[PDB]
Amino acid sequence: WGYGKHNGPEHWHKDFPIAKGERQSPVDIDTHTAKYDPSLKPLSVSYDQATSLRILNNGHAFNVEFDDSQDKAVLKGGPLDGTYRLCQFHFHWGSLDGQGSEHTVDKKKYAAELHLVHWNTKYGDFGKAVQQPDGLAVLGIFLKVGSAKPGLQKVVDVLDSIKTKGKSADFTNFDPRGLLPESLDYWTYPGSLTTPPLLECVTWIVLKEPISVSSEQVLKFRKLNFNGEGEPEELMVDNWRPAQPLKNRQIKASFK
Ligand SMILES: [Zn+2]
Repeated sequence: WGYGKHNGPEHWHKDFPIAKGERQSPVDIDTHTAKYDPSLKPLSVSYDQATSLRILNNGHAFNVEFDDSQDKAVLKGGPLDGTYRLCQFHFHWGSLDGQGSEHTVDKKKYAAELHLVHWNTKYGDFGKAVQQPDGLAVLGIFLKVGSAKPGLQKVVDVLDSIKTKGKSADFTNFDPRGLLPESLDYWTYPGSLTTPPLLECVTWIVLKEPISVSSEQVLKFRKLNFNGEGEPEELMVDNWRPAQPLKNRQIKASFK
C-alpha cells in the first residue's frame, strides 16, 4: 500500500476491507453540524518527562519514537476515561502548502497535520491496545505556514540525515511540548488509524488552534523520499488519506 495512483487510499479496501467501515478517519469537521458539549473536560497533556529515542523514515512518513515504559508522556482528560502513553509522533503533508492535512475544517485543508499517537494503559502494550475500540488516542494538530515553530526546528534540522526509507537517526532529548499551540480547545470523535491496517481503535482529539511553521520548515518535509537508497527517487509528498464519511458519528467540541 502507499499513496500513489495504483496503491493509494482508493485501493486500500482490497487488502483492508474496514477501509469502508463505520468509523474511518480522517473526516471533515463541519463546524455547523459539530456539537458544542459543555460536559467535555479540559485535555491533560503531561509531556514534562517525555523521553524521545530515535527518528526514522519508515517509507510513508517519519516517526519520532518515545520510551513508553512508564507514564512519562501521557494524554488524559478531555473525552478520555483512561490514561494513554505516547509511543510516536509523525506528520502528513502535501506537495504544496494548500494541502497536506488529513482532517479538514469546513473542507479547508492545512499544509500538514501532526499526529501524537498514544495507547491506553488498560491494555498492556500498543499491539494489544489496537484490538480495542478505545485502544488509542491520537492528538491531531494542524500546521499552517507563517512564523517558524522553534520547537519543530530540531526535527526539521535532522531530516536531511533520514532522506530514504529505512534510515534513522538518534533523536534524544526532544521535548514534544514545543509542538503544542497555546489553546487545547478541541474537537473529538471515534475513528480509526488513517493508514493500513485502518483499525477502528482511535479516539481522535483534533485541536482547534493550528501551530504556525515557516515555509522553510514544511519545505524540508518535502525533500524526504518514499524509496530506499539507490532506488529511483519518489519524493515523499501527499502522504495523507482524504476525509472519509462520518456515517452519523457525532463530532463534539469543547467550544462553539
Ligand atoms: Zn497519522
